[PDB]
Amino acid sequence: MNFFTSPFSGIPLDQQVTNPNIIVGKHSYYSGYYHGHSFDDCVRYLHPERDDVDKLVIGSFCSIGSGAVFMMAGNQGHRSDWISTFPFFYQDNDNFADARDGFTRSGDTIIGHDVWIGTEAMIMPGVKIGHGAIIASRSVVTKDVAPYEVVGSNPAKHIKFRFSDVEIAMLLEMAWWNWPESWLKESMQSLCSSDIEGLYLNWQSKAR
Amino acid sequence: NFFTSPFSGIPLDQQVTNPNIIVGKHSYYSGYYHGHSFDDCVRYLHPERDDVDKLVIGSFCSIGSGAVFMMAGNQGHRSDWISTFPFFYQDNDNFADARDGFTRSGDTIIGHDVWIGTEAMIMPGVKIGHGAIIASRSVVTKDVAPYEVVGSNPAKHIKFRFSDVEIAMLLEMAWWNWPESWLKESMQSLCSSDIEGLYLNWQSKAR
Amino acid sequence: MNFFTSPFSGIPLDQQVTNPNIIVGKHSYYSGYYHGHSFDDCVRYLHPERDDVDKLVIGSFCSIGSGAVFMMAGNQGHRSDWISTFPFFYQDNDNFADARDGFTRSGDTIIGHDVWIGTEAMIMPGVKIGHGAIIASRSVVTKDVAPYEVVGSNPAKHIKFRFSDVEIAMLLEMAWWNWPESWLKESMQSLCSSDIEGLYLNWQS
Repeated sequence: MNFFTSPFSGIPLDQQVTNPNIIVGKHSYYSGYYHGHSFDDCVRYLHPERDDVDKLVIGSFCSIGSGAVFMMAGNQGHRSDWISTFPFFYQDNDNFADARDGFTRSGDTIIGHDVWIGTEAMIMPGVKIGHGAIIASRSVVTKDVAPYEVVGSNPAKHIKFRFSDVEIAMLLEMAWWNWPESWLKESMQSLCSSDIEGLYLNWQSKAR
Repeated sequence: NFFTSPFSGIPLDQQVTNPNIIVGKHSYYSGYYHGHSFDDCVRYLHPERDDVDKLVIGSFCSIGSGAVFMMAGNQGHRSDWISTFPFFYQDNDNFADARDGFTRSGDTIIGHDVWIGTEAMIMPGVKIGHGAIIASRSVVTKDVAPYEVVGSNPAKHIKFRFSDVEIAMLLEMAWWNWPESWLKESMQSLCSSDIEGLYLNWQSKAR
Repeated sequence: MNFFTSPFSGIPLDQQVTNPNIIVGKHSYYSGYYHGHSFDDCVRYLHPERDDVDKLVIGSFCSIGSGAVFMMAGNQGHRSDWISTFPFFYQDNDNFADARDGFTRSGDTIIGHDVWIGTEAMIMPGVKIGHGAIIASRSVVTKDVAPYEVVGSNPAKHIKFRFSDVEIAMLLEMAWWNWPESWLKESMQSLCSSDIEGLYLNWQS
């Protein structure tokens, strides 16, 4: 059947994540009706018992679309630089006895705060995505994405920045995702507008 | 699974249930490899609301397995707002003053005799002209002209199916709208490359 | 329910293929947990009962990622060069009675030995993939692929070769996938190395 009761249903990640190697912030939600499973099965090949593997970290206030894929397990035992990509070490067969372990880690996959990931996007092992970034639907993200950068395609590539450099710097500095709730609640209208600078000047006089 | 076999292609009008999905006759979906009927091809389309973007598909379309039609516009996310988090749609009292981020994209309109390859994705608001071909796994972000072939992600121009004049002749004769009797009689001609023939034959019958 | 018991489960192809028109070499495996189904449903539209359709041939020691797609049945009855792409012939309506059969074969799909196919890659009908090739995840493979070539993207495009032209000459020549299993057992450390030249010299003498 289905983890989700409605197409329009978006459940917070911190109510469906079971894998100790997945670390999630508040409010970030996964919208998964079209692919059936909860968030855990978005995160592929991530051993939940091992402390020595690439981990997945997701900030707060993320929007994650249906069927998005986060690839873990690094090269999954396959070494293209070796004579064979075939994972002899992992096929239990008396003849593959002296095989070396091909498994190479790629680094953690870190998703910043306020990231919107489109439906069926695929994030490759070890990539870092900056706060406020947008990943177009069906993207295959193979390298790091800068804060507030919009990328898309396969492999994914620069489309544009959401805002000026000044505004990006103002956002990274004010880190509204970390405000007291009180402040957050007060600022809902500004957050639903394009007035980065007015929000910034305001925060400045309250906070500095 | 909703399809009895891999080769099983059921007409859209035998399976659509969403009032906001409008479909021609003959158009079929072969969705065996993705289990669900065609309704679930059409993502985020409210069936009750008369004020949201619609999906309109014409006659004689061939829609491949797990093709996707994205509705609901930006789905409440505003890239030009400070945050794309859809506060207005989240169940939280701290989000009471949020404004509504939803923006419609316009309707998605697929014309007649359009073939859409398996697992291709159609973005909100795109118009795809008559006789167009959308390659498998295409991500269709902009309108497709009549008899155009496009592919890739984002989908880009590959080819036209025919010359400008042939396209014109086909757009004028509009076989998909002929009386049923003419259609049955045109069967061998339609399974042919002979635009000019059929066109001249049509002219003497219809003008 | 799911064919595979764990995400880390990889079942050999030869233990899960029931379709006579799929020919699979030894040790090749499909790691299919995330798409639930056995390999048979990776292979799309291959009529099991007939001998006049395109077939799938896969070499030994291949590694196939979850949800890889092998498109069979050529043009599926749709003729872009014809007036309509609508498959009249294949639909039941008395009005389509005199339709011509639009089906056309594409040739076999042939994956060589030692091929790694990334998750959710799509191999188009009739393509040939050379030994030791790597197909990136989400590739849409519309053209043939050279031995030891790495491709990715949609449509797939040349990224690079894994080895020099000489080293590729040597591997094609020594074809270690055909060695008796006894030899392989002695060669494991060499196969988990970048030493093509070393093993080559070891093979001839």
